[PDB]
Amino acid sequence: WTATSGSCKGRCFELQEVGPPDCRCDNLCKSYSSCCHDFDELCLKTARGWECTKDRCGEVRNEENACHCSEDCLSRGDCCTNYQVVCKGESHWVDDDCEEIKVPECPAGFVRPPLIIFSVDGFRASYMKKGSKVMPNIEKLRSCGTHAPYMRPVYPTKTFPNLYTLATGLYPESHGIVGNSMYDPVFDASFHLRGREKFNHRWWGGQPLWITATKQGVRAGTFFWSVSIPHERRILTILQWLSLPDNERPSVYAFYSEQPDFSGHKYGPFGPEMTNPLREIDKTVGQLMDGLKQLRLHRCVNVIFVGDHGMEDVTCDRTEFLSNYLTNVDDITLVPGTLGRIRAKSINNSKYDPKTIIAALTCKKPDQHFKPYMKQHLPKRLHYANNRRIEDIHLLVDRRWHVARKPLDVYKKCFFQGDHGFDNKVNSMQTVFVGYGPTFKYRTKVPPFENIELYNVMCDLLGLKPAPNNGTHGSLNHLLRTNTFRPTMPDEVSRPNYPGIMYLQSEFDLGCTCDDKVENKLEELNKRLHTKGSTKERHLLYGRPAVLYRTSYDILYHTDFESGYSEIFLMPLWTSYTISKQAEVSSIPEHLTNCVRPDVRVSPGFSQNCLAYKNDKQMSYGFLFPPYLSSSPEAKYDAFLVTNMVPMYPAFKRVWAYFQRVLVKKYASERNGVNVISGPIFDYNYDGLRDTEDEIKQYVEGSSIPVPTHYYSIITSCLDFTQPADKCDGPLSVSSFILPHRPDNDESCNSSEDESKWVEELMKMHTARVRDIEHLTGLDFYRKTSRSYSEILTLKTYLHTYESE
Ligand SMILES: *[C@@H]1O[C@H](CO)[C@@H](O[C@@H]2O[C@H](CO)[C@@H](O[C@@H]3O[C@H](CO[C@H]4O[C@H](CO)[C@@H](O)[C@H](O[C@H]5O[C@H](CO)[C@@H](O)[C@H](O)[C@@H]5O[C@H]5O[C@H](CO)[C@@H](O)[C@H](O)[C@@H]5O)[C@@H]4O)[C@@H](O)[C@H](O[C@H]4O[C@H](CO)[C@@H](O)[C@H](O)[C@@H]4O[C@H]4O[C@H](CO)[C@@H](O)[C@H](O)[C@@H]4O)[C@@H]3O)[C@H](O)[C@H]2NC(C)=O)[C@H](O)[C@H]1NC(C)=O
Ligand SMILES: NS(=O)(=O)C1(F)CCN(C(=O)N2CC3=C(CN(C(=O)c4cc(OCC5CCOCC5)nc(C5CC5)c4)C3)C2)CC1
Ligand SMILES: [Ca+2]
Ligand SMILES: [Ca+2]
Ligand SMILES: [Cl-]
Ligand SMILES: [K+]
Ligand code: NA
Ligand SMILES: [Zn+2]
Repeated sequence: WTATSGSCKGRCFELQEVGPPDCRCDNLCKSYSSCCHDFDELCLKTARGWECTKDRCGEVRNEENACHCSEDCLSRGDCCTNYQVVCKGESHWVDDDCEEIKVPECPAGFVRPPLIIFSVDGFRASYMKKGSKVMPNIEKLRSCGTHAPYMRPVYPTKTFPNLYTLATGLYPESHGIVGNSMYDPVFDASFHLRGREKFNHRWWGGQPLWITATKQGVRAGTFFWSVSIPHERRILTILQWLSLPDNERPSVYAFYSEQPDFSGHKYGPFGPEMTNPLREIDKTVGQLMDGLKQLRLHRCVNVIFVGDHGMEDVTCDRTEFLSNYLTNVDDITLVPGTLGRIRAKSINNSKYDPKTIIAALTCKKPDQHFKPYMKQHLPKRLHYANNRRIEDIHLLVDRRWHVARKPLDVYKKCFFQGDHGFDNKVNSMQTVFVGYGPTFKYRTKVPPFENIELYNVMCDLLGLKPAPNNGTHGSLNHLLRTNTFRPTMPDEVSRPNYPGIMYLQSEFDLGCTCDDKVENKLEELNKRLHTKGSTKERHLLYGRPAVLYRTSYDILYHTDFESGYSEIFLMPLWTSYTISKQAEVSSIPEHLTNCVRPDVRVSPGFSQNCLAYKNDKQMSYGFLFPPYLSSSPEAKYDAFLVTNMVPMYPAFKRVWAYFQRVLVKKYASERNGVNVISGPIFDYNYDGLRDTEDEIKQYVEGSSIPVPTHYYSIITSCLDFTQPADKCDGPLSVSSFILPHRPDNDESCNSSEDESKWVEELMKMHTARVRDIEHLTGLDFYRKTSRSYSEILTLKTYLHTYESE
């Protein structure tokens, strides 16, 4: 109930929202049907349009007009945005040459440069180039300011998840807005685009920028605009708020455009009908910039132009129907479209089995345009699992397709030619970023980055301390002229032990054997030196990783590799080795096929054993440093140490063996050497964070050997590939992955073929940031380089995506 008989006289677009049953006059009142009777008349004036003409110049202030061309308008803060151009001979902001903004040039009483965030729905990255002829204002921002060639959204590449990620710095799993449609079983409530449940605060986790600002005494313009408030009126309201007195005037502002998303759904991303909406967005940008120029704020304000996601070509005929796979299609609820989420239609059905649903959707058709996953098997880079609102069964839908339950859902609801929501690595889903202003750099291109990073920068731009988030603070310091945040490396928590030879062979009863009983003072001092770390500068190029939690571990040196060996998990946390361009692949000799050797530096009680592998019929084992890459026949014995062994399902050893025997050498040839750090990951509760021992759900049978959920590798080399990896003077180049440790290869539909046809493609799917691996292992990499820490942070957030240009 709203007593709508109050008035908006003097309160038009008021900043503090008032409580029912008092009537509202803020930019959201329309959307709650709560505006006062006179809101349209007083607050949404339209008379005479939005531009001065010559004949309006000097006019008598007529308060009915949408904007004013009268003499008092500048001092009232309510001129049309083109007033000075038409009536005072000034030029449009876009026609002025760009001039570096070295310091904020602000009017007296401005405490900090204001921030204006101009967000554009569905603005695909390639629009910057392909639409450049029709967006002169946007192109000036882009070329004069700081820009990325594109910005990576979060998954799913839907609107609300990405707008709220931009607001919070959080993955959707952590902020709670996991799609445009949702069911929360604890609430027993649903969230939709249409309707009222989406306004309830309990959906929205974390701390968005407007609340961060408020709590720390920075005033925020209300970020959200009701759909019917036209764009021109949104701009004028921002400009009016910027004329408020110092103690009332906000420091941060937001404008949101429904375009070009709205048209892109109807016409596809490059439909001829798309030229106009791009023109209109640019015209709005021009109005804002002309308006800031009138207020002498155009070399004072920082302006961000940012998109939520891109747009892809998608039509109704590219729909896969679950009715062509499942017989039981009535006992499921599907959240449909560019992603799929499945749950039971009824929680009273004890006959519902996710296992059989998944199998019925797995590699059933040769061209199948979706792939089912249990949510915990999704590529860890998506960070799309740790929320009760995300259903256990997920479908990753191929770009250009939809998934639906039954054909009747498509025709009883072709309309659309564009959509989005796909895997956030897909080129068509990439979006834009431009930063223009005194605090951003001048004419600078930066590398692509993820939108999770921007909350920290927006906090930096306003002098705010960010709430805890998924950004890596410092990783975008290179966008900014000043206001940089100076991070420091986290402190190592556990220091390693450096064990020498402490145990005799006969003290071990591991059930292992090796054909190694084969025996010289020249090469005896030499192996001694290798076991004390003589080659360590070769194999450990960036310092040892730091262990950021409390644990017990040992550094083990070898001729060809170095490891940090966990006495708690009975395996390495990490294994580091360097493979030069020249290095040779050999095979495992026949006599050493089943060889596993006790490590005389590590007690029997902190060692794995071969008997457990024999008795475990499901579980086999592999090595972290590959025997294939040993530098000499004698060095190869080191690779068979029980301390280099890790548990591996036979299905996964196919993947791993191919990576180690073929791919590492190929990368070394292509990149002119590589340094590899490999190791295990344990994430049984799928939270993206290192498990403690008491979270492990699976051990090798009859033992305390925990089973990893994943294996990682980080593969580093010189960015200037004319320098070899082990003597690189400048910036580095990295690619990494987090491979799921699975007992079958059901994920890979071509897995009955030779590994050359499917393994590398699996690895590409599970590409990862070093930072993802840091969270999952509690390690901190690249501790000792010649590079600045900010550049390292940027490197640690890099994702190798394997898309073309
Ligand atoms: C991305 O960045 C984010 C933000 O930094 C990272 O997420 C943080 O990670 C922390 C570790 O998981 C986590 O810390 C825990 O928080 C508990 C208190 O949390 C409440 O308060 C905060 C602060 O205001 C608030 O933000 C939280 O909001 C969550 O929950 C509501 C829904 O109720 C949502 O609105 C919101 O979206 C958010 O949901 C998300 O997080 C929760 C977990 O909090 C998930 O379950 C959801 O799926 C969703 O993703 C909360 O309101 C605190 O109680 C925890 O302490 C327990 O564990 C410690 C271990 O040290 C132990 O010492 C304690 O005893 C305690 O255990 C007790 O509870 C157990 C569980 O019931 C029980 O089994 C025990 O026996 C004990 O009784 C802990 O400190 C922090 O909350 C989140 N923050 C956010 C915003 O999500 C995230 O990790 C990053 N991602 C990556 C990959 O790096
Ligand atoms: N077809 S589709 O794209 O699948 C579609 F169906 C999706 C729905 N839809 C709409 O019709 N809506 C959607 C929106 C409006 C007006 N809105 C805002 O006003 C707004 C804006 C903002 O900005 C947050 C800023 C944080 C700092 O960084 C910049 C972004 N946040 C938010 C919320 C996160 C807090 C909202 C969203 C109409 C039609 C299109
Ligand atoms: Ca959107
Ligand atoms: Ca975990
Ligand atoms: Cl969705
Ligand atoms: K076995
Ligand atoms: Na298969
Ligand atoms: Zn859309």
